[PDB]
Amino acid sequence: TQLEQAWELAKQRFAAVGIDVEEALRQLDRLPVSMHCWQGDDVSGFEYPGKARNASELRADLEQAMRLIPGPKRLNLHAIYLESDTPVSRDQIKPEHFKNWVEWAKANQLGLDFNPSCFSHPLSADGFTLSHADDSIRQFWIDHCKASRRVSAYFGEQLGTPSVMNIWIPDGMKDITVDRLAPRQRLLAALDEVISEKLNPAHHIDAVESKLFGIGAESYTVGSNEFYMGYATSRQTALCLDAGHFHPTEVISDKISAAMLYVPQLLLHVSRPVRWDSDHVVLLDDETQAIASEIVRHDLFDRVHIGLDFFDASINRIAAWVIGTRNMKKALLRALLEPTAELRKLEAPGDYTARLALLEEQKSLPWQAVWEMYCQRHDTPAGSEWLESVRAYEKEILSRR
Amino acid sequence: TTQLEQAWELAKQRFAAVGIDVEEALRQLDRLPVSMHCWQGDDVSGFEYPGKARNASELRADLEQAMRLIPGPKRLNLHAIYLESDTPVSRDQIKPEHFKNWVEWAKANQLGLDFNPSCFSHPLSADGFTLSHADDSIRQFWIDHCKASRRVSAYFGEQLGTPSVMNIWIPDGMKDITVDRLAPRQRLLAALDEVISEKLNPAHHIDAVESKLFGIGAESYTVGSNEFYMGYATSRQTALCLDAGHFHPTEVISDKISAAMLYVPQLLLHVSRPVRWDSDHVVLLDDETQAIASEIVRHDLFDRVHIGLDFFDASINRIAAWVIGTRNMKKALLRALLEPTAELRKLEAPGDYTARLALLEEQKSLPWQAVWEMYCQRHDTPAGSEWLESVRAYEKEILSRR
Amino acid sequence: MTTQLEQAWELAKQRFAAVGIDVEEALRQLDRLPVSMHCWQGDDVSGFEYPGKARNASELRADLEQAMRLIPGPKRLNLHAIYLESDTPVSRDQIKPEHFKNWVEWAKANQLGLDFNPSCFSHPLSADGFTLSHADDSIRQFWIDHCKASRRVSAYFGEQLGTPSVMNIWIPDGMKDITVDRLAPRQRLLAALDEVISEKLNPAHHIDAVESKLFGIGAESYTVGSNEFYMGYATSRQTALCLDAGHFHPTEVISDKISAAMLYVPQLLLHVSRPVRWDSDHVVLLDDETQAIASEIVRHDLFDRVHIGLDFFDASINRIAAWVIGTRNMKKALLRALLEPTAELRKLEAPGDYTARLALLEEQKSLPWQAVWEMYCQRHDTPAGSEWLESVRAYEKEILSRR
Amino acid sequence: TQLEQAWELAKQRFAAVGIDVEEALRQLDRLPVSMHCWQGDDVSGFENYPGKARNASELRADLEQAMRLIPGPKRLNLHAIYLESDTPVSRDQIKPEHFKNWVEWAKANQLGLDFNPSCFSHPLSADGFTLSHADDSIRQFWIDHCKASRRVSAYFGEQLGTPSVMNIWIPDGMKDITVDRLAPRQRLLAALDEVISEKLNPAHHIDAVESKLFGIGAESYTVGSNEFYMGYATSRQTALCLDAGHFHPTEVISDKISAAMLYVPQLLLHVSRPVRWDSDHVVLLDDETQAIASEIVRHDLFDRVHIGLDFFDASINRIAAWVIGTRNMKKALLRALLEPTAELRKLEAPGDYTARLALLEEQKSLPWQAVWEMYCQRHDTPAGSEWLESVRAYEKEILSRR
Ligand SMILES: [Zn+2]
Ligand SMILES: [Zn+2]
Ligand SMILES: [Zn+2]
Ligand SMILES: [Zn+2]
Repeated sequence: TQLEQAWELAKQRFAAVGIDVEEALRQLDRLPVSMHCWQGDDVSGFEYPGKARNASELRADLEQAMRLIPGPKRLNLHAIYLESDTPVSRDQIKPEHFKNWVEWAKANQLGLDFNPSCFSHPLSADGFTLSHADDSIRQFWIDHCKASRRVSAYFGEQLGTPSVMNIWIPDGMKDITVDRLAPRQRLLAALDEVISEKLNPAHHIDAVESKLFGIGAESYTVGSNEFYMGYATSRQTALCLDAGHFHPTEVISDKISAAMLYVPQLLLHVSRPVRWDSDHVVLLDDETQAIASEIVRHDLFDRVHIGLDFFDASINRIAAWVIGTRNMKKALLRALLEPTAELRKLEAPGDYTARLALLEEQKSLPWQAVWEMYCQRHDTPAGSEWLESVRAYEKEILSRR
Repeated sequence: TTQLEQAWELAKQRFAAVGIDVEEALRQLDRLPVSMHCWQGDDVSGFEYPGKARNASELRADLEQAMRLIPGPKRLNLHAIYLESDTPVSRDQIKPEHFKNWVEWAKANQLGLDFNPSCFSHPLSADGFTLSHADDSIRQFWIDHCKASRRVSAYFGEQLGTPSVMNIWIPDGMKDITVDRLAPRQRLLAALDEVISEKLNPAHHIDAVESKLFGIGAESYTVGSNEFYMGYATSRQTALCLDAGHFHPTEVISDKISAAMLYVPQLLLHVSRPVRWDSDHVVLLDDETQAIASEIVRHDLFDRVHIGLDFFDASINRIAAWVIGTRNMKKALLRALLEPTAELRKLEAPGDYTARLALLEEQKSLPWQAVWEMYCQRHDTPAGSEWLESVRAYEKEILSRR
Repeated sequence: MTTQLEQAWELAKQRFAAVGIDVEEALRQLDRLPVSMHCWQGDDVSGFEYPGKARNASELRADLEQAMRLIPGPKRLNLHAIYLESDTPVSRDQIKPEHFKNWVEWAKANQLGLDFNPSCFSHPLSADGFTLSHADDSIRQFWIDHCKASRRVSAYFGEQLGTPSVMNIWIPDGMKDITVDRLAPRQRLLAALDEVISEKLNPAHHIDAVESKLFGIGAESYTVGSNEFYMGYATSRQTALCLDAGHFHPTEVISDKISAAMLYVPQLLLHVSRPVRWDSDHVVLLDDETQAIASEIVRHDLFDRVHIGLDFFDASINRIAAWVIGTRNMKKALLRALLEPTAELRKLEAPGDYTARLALLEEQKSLPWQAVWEMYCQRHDTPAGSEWLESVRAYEKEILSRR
Repeated sequence: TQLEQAWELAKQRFAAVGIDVEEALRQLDRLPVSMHCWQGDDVSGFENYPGKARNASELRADLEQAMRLIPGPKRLNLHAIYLESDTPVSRDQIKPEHFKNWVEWAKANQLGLDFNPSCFSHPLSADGFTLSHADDSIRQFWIDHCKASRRVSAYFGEQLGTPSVMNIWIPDGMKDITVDRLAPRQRLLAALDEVISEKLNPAHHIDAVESKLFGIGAESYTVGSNEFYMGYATSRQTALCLDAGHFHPTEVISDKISAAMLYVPQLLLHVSRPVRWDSDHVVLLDDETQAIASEIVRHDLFDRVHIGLDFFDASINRIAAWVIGTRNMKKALLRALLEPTAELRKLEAPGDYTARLALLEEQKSLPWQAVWEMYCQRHDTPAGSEWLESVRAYEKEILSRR
């Protein structure tokens, strides 16, 4: 009844500022968050203690996390997560190698997203993949990405929802670079080849993702913010914006509204960068809230794909997924509880005083009560009690790995 | 019960469940005053968006309007240019008597007062140097102004029963590539020693020094830098002023608090929101404001910290700016007072970083709002946005005629 | 020509020849890279609607000629619409080529190309901090009109001078504080620019460019015309893209963006300036990023698709000096890039010989380029060194002083 | 040769600005650069790029090839893990004997040695805390290791007749949101006081403390912050280590030199090039390297500054890395020595900011290169890029057999 009592007070409070809490919960059910598989086994693939060591364990881990996160979710898979009794050369992956993932997804009412894996491989050892000067190596990655599109399309055909396939490459140089041009020219041509095969948009979407820098490649990144904004606008692919991939102080929240005027869809990777593209777990913080607000304010339900893109191996992995996913949903909920029309109007009239005042007052409205009921409705713990389940799971299962 | 009472009860139970006493949190919140900056009221004009105050009366009226909408203890932070004299007073000769009206009004309004010498917007500050000026007479004038200022400050402490913290900030610096960064710093070091040489009663006055990374037109070099003043406060044992808008991009004063406190006796924390630069925007209930509050409370700094606003936004209603900033700082302090610190510290000490991260994040969805609203109600101030209405009324009635 | 200069020059010639660099070719290539000097630095951006600033067209031209005789090689003048000359006030939206005739004439007599810019600031109708993106249709149309009119002046310049005029579009639009709707103003801006560029003009006479800004004082939380907004704009509409060196995030550098943008937009306008803690608009120095920008232009053989312009404003020192220092530094950075054995460095890089690449790049810094710069100055009847400052001081004494 | 012709021309150009090229060379010889031993073996110690050194002989051999290609005075900065023992030695039990071969070689090569306790890559540093570890036993182990290291350092000074600057750097910090930043800082401060409690001869040994903003896997909080160590160095009077790669984006140590020097007795400058992080890339002849050099020379810091390299690049030839970095620091120093500082200073003092800027910029095209090349010739070292050929040949002959 505590939870129910708080919910009822909240419902009246929000009603007073024109916000319907029941409607906000329904809208929250329209915003899946795509969970990254790679957090479960430290990006190992199948080619703090307790990491998953195979597909079965990764799925068991995912299910434990899923039970503690309310509402819709998707699973974002990397190519290295294929399941084949025999080894498969990247450039020859096929839908059958992801059949188990597909059946599981169906059983769990999940959509699946995908990504070619252009890293941790003999052919990525020089720090170039798709922009590699060597024609054969370059062809090898082009072929891997072409094959991955087909896997992506298969996901969409089987599951009823298009699979967003994100393209990210580590390509770049550690130190002062003489020719930033040639590798970009090669990248441009290669991607063109990559997306040449027309696939059903109902099942598949191509996205491109930039990075400012990587360890061991901090002086130059072939696929920069500008290179990709140019690519996405000119070839009409989705553009992926990564909250941890930009300059210090640089925010993707601002970029949403500018990019949407030129690209058909956006993929938002949320993560927390700390002193660098550190990939820390998403918190309910200023920038995560700004991203959620931009999504909801512009009614981006059908053109935005929300995903987690962090990696922390210093804490329980299941907890990392839980904490991050719940935070992203809490930020979306708060955005949905905003009296946007009222604020836009005040802003349109130059009432900047009221605008700031009311934005700040929203922070002390009882949104927590609404979140707790959302959890209850999805039979998920409303508060810290979820950690107990993770603890129990660690004791029974993970401790034995 | 009223709805406020019902929500409060709920919250009370919810927090008692994590070992937090909501009534006590409210009591502790009263030990943390926030010093309002007088200069936001008249665009730093002094008395030497429409509606700015034009004289002391107006400024005091405006302050009263903001204070009745801000719950709990407050202080007023005054600048030397806010003296009230019938005749002009050279800066180097101000006296306590030039701040009598301020003192009488602070007494009547249950406010402590803080002070600052005004080392800018003056013929003698035109070269961009004051206390570090190469010219002896110019340098002496600022030294003298600062010394006189300390006596005004001690006077406030003597009269109001709480020490006045007198912050020293100068604009000194160079816009472009500088050849000699040393000599201005040597002169600065010597000047301040001179400035703080008259020993005053610590029960009435405290000296503080404040760095700044850069300022428009003094962008390549600042005489009084962070290192300069951390060395100064540590070696001279003055208070150190940390300003949330005065550092490098990504740089945070919350981290600095526990480090500096091991070397300096007291800390003056200036909150403001830097936006793309040392812009001085109104303080929001955001990550860093919360971080600041959390360090204060976590390290039990009640008796060694002095909290004040330091921003200036003349694009919105001035009274609203003070109300928003002050209430935001109090909200952050209250959330820190509601943290189950002991438990978190224990998990952290055990290396349970999973539970520490989880529990920090779960604290964000605990019902601190009901506690805040009760705090406002008990202090006879609006719990929500209704305060805006008071401001608007005041604007129609009084501000619109300025 | 003194014997010392000639001697230093011949030693440098050999030295460079030894790394496969022809110094004479470098100077010829330097003559193909004009630098567009910004007119606004001469009068503090006052327009015609530290002491000694110019107060009108005549004074501005005289000040520019003093700067010009101290800067070697090709130059252009970048004019703002507020620099128009007419006996009586002209509404911004009604400006005409005739209002710029004396500029055109002066440019012909001085062998200068001319560049242009609509002026969307310092005006009653920009007071709200919105111009091309203003929600008010009338205000919006005023600025669109001002922009379409400006294109005509630009085209005229190009028709008259025989070199296309690059016309850069920059607006201050944004919000100081937390913003609710960043989309609407961007939608309006997109539409407004489409209207602005609707009239087709002769590309041999005119080029359109768009310039982003990260943040303006008073407009710090949101900038309508952001980097992404214009990158999408220029790619999609095929206008030139303007990259401003003071305009971005901390540690963010236009040198890296050059090669990315050029794959998508037809031309690039590079505005060089030095940000100091902010878009402070300080004078260009021969420093790491000015050199990085020069190297990118030269390495990629961008002679014909790049337009190099200064864009800073420093009112604390002598103005003529500011233009001289800035322009001379841009040219020196260009010359150093031209003296680089790029093909050899490129080949080492291609081989993964990063050791040799770093080493040689660093050794170039201690090669005698100074002698090459001094010869370029001498051939162009400009001071080789510090002596130009005397010229400046003399002019101050004689002219600026009396202002 | 052309070298000398070029030199003569330069001698004249610089004599015209009041600068004596011969005096510049003599002064350069008064500025040693402390090369970091760890660049040669990837910080492995003896407890992409091929050819790394694998033991003391190899590293010494490698250091020798580098030294022949770098003109002028140099020193070697050693880490405790570079001890030479036939058997394992617990870090807390190192002795002078364990570094005797280093001492002897140093004597022979006319080198001064600097030192550092190694509080990383060890089972007892695995939790990310060392001197600030809450476990008393772990903390003691590190305190003991640092105490023993001081004795090693004093030994070097005693043997070589030049003080060994022993730099204290710890990785201590937390990767994520931290609850208590105070407690580890209190432990660190006490720990350091113990560490430096044995008095040693200042002519043989100097203690230095080094801050860090963040470390990979310790990004949220660093126990030994800039303010922490500025307070420590000022209050305990140790040297302060300023690292060019350890601060916030856009933050520069060049500015800090003149501020810190008013409070601490000596400064250790660690030059390196951060790229997006403390990437420890090779020092370039660039803006900040030049700015640091300029501050040292401008303030005549010969005796109170210790210049060292602190970068680590494993992607290119290691010898080349040392050569480029050391030559680069030296070139920056030379340029600073060729600056007409007095004139500049006098312009600035007069407010002639036009001439100051103008002249600062014209120095960049003055023929300093001919002066650098002659410095190289005078020290029997390659003046230009030929040195690479020497490294190439050593790689061929030597670094290939590894
Ligand atoms: Zn991502
Ligand atoms: Zn302050
Ligand atoms: Zn520009
Ligand atoms: Zn260091």
